[PDB]
Amino acid sequence: KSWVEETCESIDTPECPAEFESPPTLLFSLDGFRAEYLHTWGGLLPVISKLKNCGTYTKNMRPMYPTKTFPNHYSIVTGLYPESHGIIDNKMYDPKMNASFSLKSKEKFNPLWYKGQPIWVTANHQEVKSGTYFWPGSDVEIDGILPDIYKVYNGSVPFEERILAVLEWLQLPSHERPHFYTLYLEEPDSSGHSHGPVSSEVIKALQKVDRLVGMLMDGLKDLGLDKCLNLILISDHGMEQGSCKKYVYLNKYLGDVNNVKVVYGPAARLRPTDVPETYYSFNYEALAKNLSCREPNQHFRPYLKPFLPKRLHFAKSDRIEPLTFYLDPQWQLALNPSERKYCGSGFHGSDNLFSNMQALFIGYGPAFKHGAEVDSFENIEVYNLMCDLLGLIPAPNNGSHGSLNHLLKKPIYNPSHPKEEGFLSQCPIKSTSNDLGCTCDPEDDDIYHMTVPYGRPRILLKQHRVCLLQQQQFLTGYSLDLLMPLWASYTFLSNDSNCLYQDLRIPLSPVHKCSYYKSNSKLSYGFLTPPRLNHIYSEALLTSNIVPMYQSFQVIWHYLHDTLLQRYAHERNGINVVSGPVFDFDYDGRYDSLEILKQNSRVIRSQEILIPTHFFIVLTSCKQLSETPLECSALESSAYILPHRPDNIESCTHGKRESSWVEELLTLHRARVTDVELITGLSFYQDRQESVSELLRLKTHLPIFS
Ligand SMILES: *[C@@H]1O[C@H](CO)[C@@H](O[C@@H]2O[C@H](CO)[C@@H](O[C@@H]3O[C@H](CO[C@H]4O[C@H](CO)[C@@H](O)[C@H](O[C@H]5O[C@H](CO)[C@@H](O)[C@H](O)[C@@H]5O)[C@@H]4O)[C@@H](O)[C@H](O[C@H]4O[C@H](CO)[C@@H](O)[C@H](O)[C@@H]4O)[C@@H]3O)[C@H](O)[C@H]2NC(C)=O)[C@H](O)[C@H]1NC(C)=O
Ligand SMILES: Cc1cn([C@H]2C[C@H](O)[C@@H](COP(=O)(O)O)O2)c(=O)[nH]c1=O
Ligand SMILES: *[C@@H]1O[C@H](CO)[C@@H](O)[C@H](O)[C@H]1NC(C)=O
Ligand SMILES: *[C@@H]1O[C@H](CO)[C@@H](O)[C@H](O)[C@H]1NC(C)=O
Ligand SMILES: [Ca+2]
Ligand SMILES: [Zn+2]
Ligand SMILES: [Zn+2]
Repeated sequence: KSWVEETCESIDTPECPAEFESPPTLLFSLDGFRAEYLHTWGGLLPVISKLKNCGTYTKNMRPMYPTKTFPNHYSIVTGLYPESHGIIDNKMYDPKMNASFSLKSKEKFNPLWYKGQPIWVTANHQEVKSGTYFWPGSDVEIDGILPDIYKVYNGSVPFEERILAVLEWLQLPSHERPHFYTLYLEEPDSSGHSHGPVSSEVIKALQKVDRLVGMLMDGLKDLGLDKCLNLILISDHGMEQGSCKKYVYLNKYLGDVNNVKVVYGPAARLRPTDVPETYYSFNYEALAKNLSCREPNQHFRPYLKPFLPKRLHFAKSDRIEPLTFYLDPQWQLALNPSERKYCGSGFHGSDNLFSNMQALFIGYGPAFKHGAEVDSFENIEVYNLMCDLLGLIPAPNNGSHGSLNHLLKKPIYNPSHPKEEGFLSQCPIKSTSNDLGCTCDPEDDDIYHMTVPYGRPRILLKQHRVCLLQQQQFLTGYSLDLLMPLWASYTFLSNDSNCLYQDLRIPLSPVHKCSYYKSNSKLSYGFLTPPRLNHIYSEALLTSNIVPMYQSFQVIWHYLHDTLLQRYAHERNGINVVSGPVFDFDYDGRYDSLEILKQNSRVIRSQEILIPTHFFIVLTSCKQLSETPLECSALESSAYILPHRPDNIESCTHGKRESSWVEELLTLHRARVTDVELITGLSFYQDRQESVSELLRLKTHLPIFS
């Protein structure tokens, strides 16, 4: 009986043959295996289905951006964001090197492109042999290291021969046998492009790939290793149906110009032709502004590199072009109809939160649980997973180590919460009492737990000076070094102008006076906690609850609290809110140091002001709608990192449909709670009853579009 014909068997303890001390780990990749494939065509894939039912499976695995083979395949083995490991796209360009990059190029084998530290290199430093077969980055030597058994990519090699090559390696002597293995197949990406996600060729391709995995499992069984191997069946991205009617050509707005170069696709980038002479000299801002809101329902959007949604993490690299494009699902962009390969073919590269861009993940073996279906996770989390499977100390990556502990039978690493680095001080009444120049028209322990019911945010900033200012409706962490609130937390239950009051607990700043704000300047102040809470709540009008905010952004901030927040309180039976300013001027996704903070402080209206680049807001509710936010058994988080812009050009307000475009901006800039943590230097939910590993799972979560 073949392996697919046998039923499920619990592998609680690894049954390994002699000469084996611990089960090896094989990384099997199927390029272009969209997550929807297994959802729909499970009955046509008997081998893959058995791996799902007897292993750890996830409906959707979120890949990196853009959704291309090389960036993702390399992000898997490095656990790094594409913006940090260097491989941004299949085709790209580095100004500092004056060189282009391509799969079919001599530059592909150039080690100056590959950053970070792939798993086989990590394994090499800790004395673990690795035998790879066609994995991106395996051909090139990184940090002067090559896998003990490697193969320069040759797509002509038959699939059946690739499996046998690895099966032959498993028989090598105990001292010369690799402990980590890789396998790569071009299907169903190839059939997906040429015929589309819904075709007879993809069904035939899925079945072809399915029998091939079955060949491996029968081969493993004949070697007596079917219960002695950790298998990770993964893919790089999904597949979307492209259309000729749904394609954008830049020439229609610019003309047949030759001063600009466009990298076509759903994730388009633009660079000037005179490069690197005008790579920075070219002002993209004018071109970006000249391309926004030209159509009634434009299916693409011009983005300066830092203005992209933070969840994408696609800015802090030289190779990423300063002008990018965000496109609607099923839409691609190009300069001229001649540059593109084809318009009505299966494509990928769209937003990584899109439904059809989702990837595959199946963990099978003695180390993985049997028939356990888990929630979605990013592929950068997989790097740490392999280190635990190979017994390696992981290189510094972007994945939250331990967040995938629920996949393993016996977890290797037990994570802990980050210690508080902030210099926590207290603010008594010390400075009374300045004139604010405002016109106004006519115990403690119980109130604390009510405002921060999951525990106060811990200050990970080193070594920032923060005071905890307690009020009757909210608790705010105030910064003494910046003289403005870092965060303000309050609980809003299901059913419950030009004036301000000086908070005598904080030192007075000239920007706290209403006299500082004129009706002509676009810059004003906003509240972190809505004053319309619970008559009218006056403590929300404290000086310590205001932040510098553009007038154009106040349109989004007020509607967010006056309309949406109240609707969410009815749907989710109350919500707990934590809000605050975000300062990331170097657009790297992490909080800025005091040094770079002082460099970006503009002076306006004769006073020095540090103005926020973004505003974060975290909404927390109960998973059970019968419970209020003060008595949750399980949490329901949703974070947002909203861009603080002087105008609303991104939204195309023109047509004036306000209730629509605001929510579309909110949904687009949704982010992981971890993303908010990374960019603000705060740590949430530390006093929460669930374990650290569970909380990591919660904070790294993002919802899938459509
Ligand atoms: C995802 O995860 C990745 C990896 O974990 C994160 O990426 C990391 O980001 C940090 C900071 O953003 C990087 O550290 C910085 O490295 C740069 C560049 O280093 C080189 O650049 C210079 C060449 O011109 C040179 O100055 C450096 O030389 C030495 O510098 C110091 C001097 O003492 C020395 O200690 C180093 O060993 C170097 O030999 C070097 O050649 C550097 O500019 C940064 O310095 C800043 O911080 C330091 C203090 O650490 C400070 O002294 C400086 O003033 C400056 O402010 C810093 O070292 C790191 O390299 C990245 N890791 C990798 C491998 O990519 C990423 O942040 C995560 N992303 C998200 C969104 O979470
Ligand atoms: C793994 C690998 C794939 N390729 C090719 C084969 C795939 O068909 C192609 C991926 O297409 P894609 O990026 O659009 O998904 O890249 C290389 O050129 N070199 C390599 O090392
Ligand atoms: C950059 O490279 C191109 C071709 O590789 C070359 O024509 C050009 O002269 C180079 N420019 C500089 C400044 O080296
Ligand atoms: C690629 O692989 C095939 C099959 O092994 C082989 O016949 C061919 O010669 C190889 N091509 C290259 C580039 O060596
Ligand atoms: Ca920063
Ligand atoms: Zn691919
Ligand atoms: Zn492809």
